This record gives sequence, structure tokens and C-alpha cells, in this order.
Amino acid sequence: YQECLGRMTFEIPEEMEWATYDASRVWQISKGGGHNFTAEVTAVGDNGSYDYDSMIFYVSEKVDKNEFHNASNYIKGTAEIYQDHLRENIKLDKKAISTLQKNKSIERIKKGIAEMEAKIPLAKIYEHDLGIPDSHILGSKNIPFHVLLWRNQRVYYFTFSKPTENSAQRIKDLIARFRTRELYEVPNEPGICFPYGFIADDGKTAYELKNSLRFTRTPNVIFSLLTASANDPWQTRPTSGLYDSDFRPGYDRQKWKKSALLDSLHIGKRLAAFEGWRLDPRPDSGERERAWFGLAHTGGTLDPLVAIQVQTFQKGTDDLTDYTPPPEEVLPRLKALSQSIEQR
Repeated sequence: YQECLGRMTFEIPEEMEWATYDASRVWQISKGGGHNFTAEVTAVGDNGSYDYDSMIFYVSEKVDKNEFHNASNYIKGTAEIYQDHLRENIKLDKKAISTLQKNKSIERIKKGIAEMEAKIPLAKIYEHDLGIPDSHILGSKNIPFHVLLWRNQRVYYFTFSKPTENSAQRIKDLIARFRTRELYEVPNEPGICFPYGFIADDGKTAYELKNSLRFTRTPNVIFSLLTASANDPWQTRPTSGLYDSDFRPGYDRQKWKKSALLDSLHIGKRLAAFEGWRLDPRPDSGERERAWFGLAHTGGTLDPLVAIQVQTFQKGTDDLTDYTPPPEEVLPRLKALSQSIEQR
């Protein structure tokens, strides 16, 4: 009873839920942050990167086909808002130059003008027909980047950061190897998985993936899983999307005690330390809410980096109606999943 991410796979001790891009924000997937579970039950940066033309890519939860069109229309919309913004900024500096000539620096301004004046025709978005069904392929007049795919009630958004003069053909070649997938369907072929997605390939292209899981019966704990090919170009470290509010929580030291949380764990057969912190209510204060955090990782250097970030969310932080279970109830099912990890 498996599932995969990146180039590996793992069994699951029961029901689990992938974090997917928010249904209510699919219209602004163009502003891409990351998948969540809820609005506030989230890891930072749950998406995917792939060493095609610097590709970042996401996958939404099930939405109506209307959001697919909204996404495309937001891209087009913000792109002419930009132009307007450039057009007025061009004038605001032209007014600056004259205020100046009243009295070499004006030179420096006239280029900024000439260079955002050249930006204007390229800031316009157009639709490219590359003969792809149920799609919105947007881009400049010469070059496509941005691909929205409508597939099984979900939007899939791929966006290319370093496109080329040959982008049209490169986008049609890659999409050809894309394929939807369903929960627990494990491909039998070189490729990289993400939630409900898959991209067949040679097994040689560099990648970095991160997406959180949730045991459906324990919603308050999430497991951000992180994997990247060996010595990846984005230099993604085991703490990649973590940031320090996870390392030192804010708690009032008088009603909750913050004790270090130290354990050990297996990924494949390699053993790695899981070390983080832990929050529990002192016996006197009448509190039940708990919180813990933890991270294990095996590099990284001759095979893919695999890391596990765990974090906790509080009761009433969304649709969460119970207190966080303490780690001794979650960790066994985590270690079980952890040991089952293997490449494909």
C-alpha cells in the first residue's frame, strides 16, 4: 500500500492525505507559493522543481473547470496591470528628468526608461497553440512559459524560469511524458512522482520535491517529505523550507515546558537521527494543547537527499477540533513509513 514522491516510494500504515494547492486560490496559482492542507495547516514551499528549463510545478485539489480558466485569466490580467504600471513609471521619470534639467544622472534615468519601454511589448501575454488538449499555454509573443493543464478535476501548473528560443518544442515534449496518477498508484518506470502526477523520463534529470502528508485520523501532525537528486543545483538543504519558528516556538515558559525531543530512525536501511523539540503542559496549569517538531535526513551526496520535517498545529487552527496528540502516539507510524523508503 504505497505512494511515491520524487524517485522513491514508501508504504503507508493507513489513509493519508497529500497537501495540494488550495482550491480557493487556484485562480491565483500564478502567484505560486505551495500546497497546503488547509489555509493555515501548511508547510512552507510544498511544490516541485525539475531541471528542464528551470521548471517549478504544482498540482491543485479538485476544483471546477472554471478555476482552470480563471488561472489563465489571472496570468493575462496581471501581465497588463504590469504594462500599465510600466507605462506610468515611464512618465513619472520623464517628469523627474525635466525637474532635473531646470538646474549624466539624467542619463542614468533615460536608460531605465528605454529598458522598461522595451519590456512593454514582452510583458504582453499571448496564448500558444502547441496542439495540447485542455490547456492554456501562455507566454510572450515569441516564447511560451506557463502551462495550465486541466486533467481529472485538477489544475496542474508548470512554469518555466529559464525558457529558450526552442521553448515551444521543449514544452510539448515534456508534457507528452506527463500523466495523471491516482493516490497509491505506483508507476513502474523511470520518472518522478508528485501528488496525483508523474513525469516519465530517463532517470537522469535533476529534481527537487517537497510535499506534506497527513494521517487522516491524526490531522494535527503533518510530515513534510523532501527529496532531491544528489548534489542538486538548487542546493536544497534538509531544513529547506523550515525557517526558525519551527526550531524555537513561541510559548509562555510558565504554563508549558519545552523539552528537547531526541530519537532515532531508519529511512532505507540507513539510520538517521530525528531531533527536534517538544511542548507539553505542566501539571498545574490546566492546559491540554501540545506541540512538537522534528527533522531527520540522510544525504544527499551519492544518492538522493531524503529528509522528513514534522510539525504540529493547534486545536481550532482550522477544521482541527482536537488537541495535538503527543509524539509517542504518532512516531511509530512515522518510523514504519520511514523504514519502507526505497528508490524505484
